[PDB]
Amino acid sequence: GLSDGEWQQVLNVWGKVEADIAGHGQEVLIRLFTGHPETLEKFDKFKHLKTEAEMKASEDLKKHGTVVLTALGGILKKKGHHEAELKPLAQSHATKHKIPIKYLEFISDAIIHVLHSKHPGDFGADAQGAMTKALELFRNDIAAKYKELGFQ
Ligand code: HEM
Repeated sequence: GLSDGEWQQVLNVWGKVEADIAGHGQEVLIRLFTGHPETLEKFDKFKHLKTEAEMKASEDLKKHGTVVLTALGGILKKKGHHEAELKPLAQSHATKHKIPIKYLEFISDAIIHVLHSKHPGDFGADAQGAMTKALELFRNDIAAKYKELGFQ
């Protein structure tokens, strides 16, 4: 549960991502795959990537980065009212992709890392707080649907 002030910060920060959604999306996925290599194994179409240079050179990875952040952005712009948007993602990730909630924690922190990396000194304490809460909300609502499905 975020305040309107906090949602304001979230969407303000998001304007940064929207100026270059492919570049952010790319770096988030790279941060995830290199921080936590077991995550790479869940992608049959990226599992071939061995090196970060290959990751950096992958237009399909950038493409998927765009799909992911486009989805996340759509969800964030709902300011918490994202049941319709979130339900199919929870379902596909639990039932088809089999993504444990731990990996959603991983990519949450990765987003935080990328924002600091791409905008050093421009991602303030208040901004980090709001973004972090927003990603926790996202994660928590997915976790509820995972529990429903009995998915571990
Ligand atoms: C902010 C978090 C995330 C968002 C918004 C997101 C969104 C999406 C979307 C929109 C798709 C394509 C449609 C679909 O299959 O539902 C997708 C596919 C997929 N996602 Fe996620 N995702 C997130 C996190 C993750 C994480 C953390 C993992 C694994 C570590 C993951 C693994 C996958 C895989 C394996 C696919 C299918 C890829 C393919 O074969 O095309 N996702 N995701």
